[PDB]
Amino acid sequence: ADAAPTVSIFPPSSEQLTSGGASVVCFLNNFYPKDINVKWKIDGSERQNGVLNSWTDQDSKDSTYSMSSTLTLTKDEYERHNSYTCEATHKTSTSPIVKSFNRNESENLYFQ
Repeated sequence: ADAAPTVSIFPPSSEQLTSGGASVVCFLNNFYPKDINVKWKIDGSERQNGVLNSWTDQDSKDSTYSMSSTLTLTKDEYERHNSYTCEATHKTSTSPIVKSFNRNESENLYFQ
């Protein structure tokens, strides 16, 4: 059934940094089927083509789809970007839903 996802943004935390990795993950609600495109932007600048994506795990019991989009980025590369953006475009909504936020201020994950 025609349904639009939600606007969520979750940048890479220090948890994954421990391994040396850092990728932003987006959140999508019960929306149309696999039919949908997703993109990432840094401070309003689209990153180099090559973002990590999940597989079509869509099912019939849910009659919907929603996977987490991981942005291919290194740990030390997390210091070059502070504002993440998750753009999504489906059939239910032609307009690309882009959600941006400042983690440098919001996200803490810092201690003494």
